[PDB]
Amino acid sequence: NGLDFSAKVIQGSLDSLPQEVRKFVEGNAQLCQPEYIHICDGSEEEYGRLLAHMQEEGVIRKLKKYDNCWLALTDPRDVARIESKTVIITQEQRDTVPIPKSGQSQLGRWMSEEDFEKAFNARFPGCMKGRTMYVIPFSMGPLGSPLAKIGIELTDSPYVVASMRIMTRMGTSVLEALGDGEFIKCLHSVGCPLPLKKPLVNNWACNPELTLIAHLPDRREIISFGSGYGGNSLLGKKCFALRIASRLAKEEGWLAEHMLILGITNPEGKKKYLAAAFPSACGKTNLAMMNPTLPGWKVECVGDDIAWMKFDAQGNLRAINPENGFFGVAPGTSVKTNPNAIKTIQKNTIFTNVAETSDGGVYWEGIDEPLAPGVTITSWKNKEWRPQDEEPCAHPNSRFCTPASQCPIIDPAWESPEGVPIEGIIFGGRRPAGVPLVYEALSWQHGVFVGAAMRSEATAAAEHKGKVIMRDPFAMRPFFGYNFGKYLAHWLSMAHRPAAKLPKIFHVNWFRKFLWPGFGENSRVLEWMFGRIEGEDSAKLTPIGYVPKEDALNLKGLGDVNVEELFGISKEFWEKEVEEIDKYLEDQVNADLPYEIERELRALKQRISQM
Ligand SMILES: Nc1nc2c(ncn2[C@@H]2O[C@H](COP(=O)(O)OP(=O)(O)O)[C@@H](O)[C@H]2O)c(=O)[nH]1
Ligand SMILES: [Mn+2]
Ligand SMILES: [Mn+2]
Ligand SMILES: [Mn+2]
Ligand code: NA
Repeated sequence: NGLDFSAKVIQGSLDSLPQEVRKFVEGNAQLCQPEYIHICDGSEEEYGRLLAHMQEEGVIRKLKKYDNCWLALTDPRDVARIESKTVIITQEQRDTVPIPKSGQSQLGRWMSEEDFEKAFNARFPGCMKGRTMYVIPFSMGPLGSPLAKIGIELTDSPYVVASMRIMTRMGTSVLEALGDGEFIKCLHSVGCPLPLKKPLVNNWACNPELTLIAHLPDRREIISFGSGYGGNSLLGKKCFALRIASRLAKEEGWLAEHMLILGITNPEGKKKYLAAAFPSACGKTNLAMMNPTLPGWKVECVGDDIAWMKFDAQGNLRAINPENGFFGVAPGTSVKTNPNAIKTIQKNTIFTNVAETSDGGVYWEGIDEPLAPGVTITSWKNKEWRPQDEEPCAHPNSRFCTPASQCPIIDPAWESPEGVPIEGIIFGGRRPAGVPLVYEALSWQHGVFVGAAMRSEATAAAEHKGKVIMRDPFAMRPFFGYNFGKYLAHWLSMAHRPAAKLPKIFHVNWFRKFLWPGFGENSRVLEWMFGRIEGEDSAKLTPIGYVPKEDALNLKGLGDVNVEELFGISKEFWEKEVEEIDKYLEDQVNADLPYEIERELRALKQRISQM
């Protein structure tokens, strides 16, 4: 009877699969030994029954206050991305990360093919025993689009299948769009075959000790073991659309970036599109769907996390959002801070590690909504919670997984397969001191240097504690698919291609100490950027780049804001900054640092010495 798993197919048919899709499914069905195989069709009925099954299994809880919303609570050991267990396999180490002068590289983690094979054999054989292998055909980008890249995710987590339905275009239509074309091979398992050898915490299957998120770009495979958290288990998102995609992008002449895409319209009706790279949990989602406080202005959301970008024939940098939803940080989200998000997350939305009110609603730190007297709160740890306990009701990296199409200000061209023309790129992070509210790069090369110099306080999105200022060039430290030096060269090369309308490059700091209220008020910084792209004489030259002139920023309704402190450029801070950037780039980028980046470093060092 061959290696035929037709007898265990519980939805769909192996005969209906493309030739190479069948081999991929059956080959891993042989390795992983699932009891059932569920080929996903992506239908509403499948989604409802999947949620009902998880509810019956005690995996998720229904939120009775809302329209088809659900709550998952995880094992506390499996709450975020884990960079130290995140690896890229290549033949040569140099292709994946530059060879550092000292210790280990901070720009990724390389693992040899031999090392990974042994790790792979220690984990995956029989790992799905007693479980259903779900087969997820998903499209990153819109269905039909020649830009879109299709993947097949195999997983034993129904939480992953439900989340992938939101975060990607998922179903039978993807298999029909694929045919005998190429697809990314995504393999995932929580790593707890039945019968369970280890006790199960919060009904959340996971394997912390053996957690491993591997990328094999040469083989076009993503292999992920042990973790159910979205960043580690939704393999279309970070693993494919940043790590695997950024390498493909380098090879084919496009860009895959950790960037929101937004459209901003002035009072007249003139529209511009901006992209912005901030590190995980440093303000992308809130900016991408902001409610602008300036009257007449209008922000619209194309995407909040991943941008795929390429020059068209006319020289416009065209961006698309390859995702289908927002996997956004929960705490802080309110009608004050992010009202467009709240209109999105009230239906067809899955929440993870947030608190639950007794009347079937969600709760977290900074929700800015006092409860009725008598309404009690169950925490993310499934305990009865009160502020007398010093612990927060929701985990810091708790999430909502919501459809993008439900955003009130979703851009009418967000599914356009030609993309939206980018006229501005914004870099930034959490710098509590020294860095101005906004500056503008002097050229493309300086702009690329500014991206490379980026630093930001650590967040709960990965394993890093203490709120320490880490290096995060382009907000891509955890996501480089290949050598960062080559990545810099790829970016710099975009200046050389004829007729290229290069976006203006800016750097922002919302988080200086906060000296700036942020959220909707950042529309004032976006106004200045809008004008500078138009070419208004609203900029003053400083050593670090152009800053807004006196009376350039609309601060009407904000006379209290200290402009001197917020835009202060200290020689003492900045001569220290360039020294720290020098040592980092030499240590970590080393022989693969392009000359032009070193020239901008020497030029910035020079300008600071003249202060
Ligand atoms: N102070 C301040 N906080 C912000 C701002 N934008 C977002 N945040 C907060 O920082 C966290 C991350 O924001 P988010 O937009 O979700 O970051 P993302 O993960 O990069 O999309 C949330 O808890 C927000 O409340 C801002 O402009 N100022
Ligand atoms: Mn992100
Ligand atoms: Mn986000
Ligand atoms: Mn050049
Ligand atoms: Na659970």
